[PDB]
Amino acid sequence: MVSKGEELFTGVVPILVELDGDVNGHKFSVSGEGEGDATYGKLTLKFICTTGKLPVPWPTLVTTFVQCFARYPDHMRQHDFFKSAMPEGYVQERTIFFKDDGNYKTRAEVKFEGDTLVNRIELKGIDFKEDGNILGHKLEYNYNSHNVYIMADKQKNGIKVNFKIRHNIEDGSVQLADHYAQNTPIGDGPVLLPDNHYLSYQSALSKDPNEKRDHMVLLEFVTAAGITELY
Repeated sequence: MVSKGEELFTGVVPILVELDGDVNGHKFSVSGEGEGDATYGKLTLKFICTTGKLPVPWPTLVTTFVQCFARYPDHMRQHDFFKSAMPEGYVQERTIFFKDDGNYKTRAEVKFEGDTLVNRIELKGIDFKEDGNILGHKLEYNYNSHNVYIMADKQKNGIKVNFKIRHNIEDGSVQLADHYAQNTPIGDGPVLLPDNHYLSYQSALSKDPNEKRDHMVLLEFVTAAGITELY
């Protein structure tokens, strides 16, 4: 049988992203729009800094900017926490530790508002070096592919996730961003608590040649795997 949560994602869904941020007192806001196609695990989003120049590098916000759009193949349909929490939604909390620099703490509420899937985020960053790789804008505008490891936290009626991003610094080096996350349902209804598995990510960053505001165009694909004889 197809669950309610699953059914909400059977076609293309419009997405709205909202972020209010404050990094070392540098305040900024971002809005994003686009759409998600969970059948293909496909996100197409464009973000605008509505407060002027973004005070951190766009790539450092990629992971923050809707895991309900991951492609869960049929055989893994019992392990899709994210869709099972819909439409009421879930809250994602992360801490992102930038090695030898500051940290971001984020809280994102992911829920439907009518037909639109909303990702509403508050981001707080502290302890950054004002001339470091983040506040000094020394990161390249590119992105690596990654696997992301998901485990149940049954005790907390949710999931925990940990992974590493390795941002490319303009000198050929690496700025590690260690991610730790918890996702919890907003509502009181049952959710699917998964066996251990992972999500496989690829991300491409680009620019709109007709856009004069500070912005990022993101194309991202996300597929679940790690659970698998018929052959």
